[PDB]
Amino acid sequence: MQTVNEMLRRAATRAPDHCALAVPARGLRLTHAELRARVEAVAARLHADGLRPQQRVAVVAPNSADVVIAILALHRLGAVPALLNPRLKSAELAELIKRGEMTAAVIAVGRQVADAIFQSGSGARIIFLGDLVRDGEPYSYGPPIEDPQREPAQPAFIFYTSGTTGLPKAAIIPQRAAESRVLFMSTQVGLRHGRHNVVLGLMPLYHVVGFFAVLVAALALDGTYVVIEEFRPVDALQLVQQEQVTSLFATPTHLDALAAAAAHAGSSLKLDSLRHVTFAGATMPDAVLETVHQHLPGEKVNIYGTTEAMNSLYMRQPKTGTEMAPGFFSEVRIVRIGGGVDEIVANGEEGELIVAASDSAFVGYLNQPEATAEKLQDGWYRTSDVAVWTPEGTVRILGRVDDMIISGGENIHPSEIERVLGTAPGVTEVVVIGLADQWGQSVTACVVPRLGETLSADALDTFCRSSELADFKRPKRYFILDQLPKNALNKVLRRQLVQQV
Ligand SMILES: Nc1ncnc2c1ncn2[C@@H]1O[C@H](COP(=O)(O)OC(=O)c2ccc(Cl)cc2)[C@@H](O)[C@H]1O
Repeated sequence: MQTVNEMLRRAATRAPDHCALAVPARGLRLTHAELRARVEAVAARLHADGLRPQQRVAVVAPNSADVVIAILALHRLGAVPALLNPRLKSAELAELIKRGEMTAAVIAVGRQVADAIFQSGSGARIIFLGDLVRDGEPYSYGPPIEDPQREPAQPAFIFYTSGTTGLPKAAIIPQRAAESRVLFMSTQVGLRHGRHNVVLGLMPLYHVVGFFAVLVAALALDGTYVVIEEFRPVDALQLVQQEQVTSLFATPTHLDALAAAAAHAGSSLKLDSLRHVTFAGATMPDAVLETVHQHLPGEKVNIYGTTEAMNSLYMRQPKTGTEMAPGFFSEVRIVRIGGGVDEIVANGEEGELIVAASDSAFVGYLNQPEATAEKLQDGWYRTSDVAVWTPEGTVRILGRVDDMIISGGENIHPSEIERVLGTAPGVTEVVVIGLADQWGQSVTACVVPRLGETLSADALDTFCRSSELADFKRPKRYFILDQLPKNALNKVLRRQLVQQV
């Protein structure tokens, strides 16, 4: 295997004086050799203060060069970094760190978090990021330390992933997973080894794409990672131009923003250097996709992936955001909902997408053996997504099993109806739910008007009748709301909505 550490180490022997980290706004640049020096120095410092291999360290910070240095230093030492979304409420962060039995916590968020950690009773030692490394410059004492022995199945990193109503679960990523979590960027997306690589770090580092597929890949291929501390669509495009960015990996929401800024900019922004525009994470509307093809350069690639197994499907120059096919490393099937991994459907029938659990796969959720046994079954990872094989030999993603509505013997996927209701005049936001009906469930739309506008059930039903929706799919009730209840990561508390209505 090559661990994260070993991929970056080899890269540094190959391209020591090439730029590894660029932070344009701050005028900071570090070569592969310089980044290595600082990784080693922060590692030694942590080891002198008593941090040891296989111990877990929570990391809670926005993207920055300093956090890259810190995360890589923890790994270099042998400790297991547990990367956490900084938008999580203090209390949820304090509880996850606690449940994880973590030796320490590296944070670059408020005093309020720091309190909440201390005030929770977990033994985790609080480390402020700017106390470890500041603007690429470490506070250094001790140097240097032993490169610890790493084993294929051994835990390497922990990433968090939301469940059928949280808290987020701690997915344990083993040492052997790193290589294939990088190399799909080459086999599926077509990135290749070389100092030509300038990768815009738009994805957050607490997400497996932000870290393996963007940061680690950028470096492991002897390229440059461009740090983005806060997403700004025009600024980001200026960086593409200034830095000669070759690839960018973003969410449907980033790309919608970028496509529009690019449309407005025209030939004012030179985007020639950009060869790869990759997206994953959500199912992108057709309208967003179309503007992507229209106003952004480079090859477009849709990537289906999970925290648990990384990349399982993809599509080059996609026409819809729903249809993708397995690539290298991957093996997939669609099986009856709630059935065995060998219960294959008559393709064209709907079932659960499951993918083989091989080298890229997590080894389990930390301290949740029951959730693990639901997800990892007989060599397979179960995605909890509903899918169908198209007559074209592709996998159409339909929606979450958990979101699926069962109304009079039929699967009804809210995402499909939300897609249609989204295009109705005056609708700013819509979530579609099943309300308990003693037939099984009744399809219900919850709709928010655009600022100052009015909506009506009559008008929205008419609109649905004029749509391509199958009759049985049209909502039976509408609720016009001024807000949908959401968590701190702004996703709909669908169960709590059901309650609210
Ligand atoms: N291109 C895509 N289209 C539709 N759904 C997609 C998608 N990529 C991921 N998803 C779904 O979003 C969920 C978001 O889960 P998360 O745990 O937030 O992580 C990801 O998005 C993700 C995407 C790609 C890779 Cl290689 C690794 C991780 C995921 O579990 C899938 O069920």
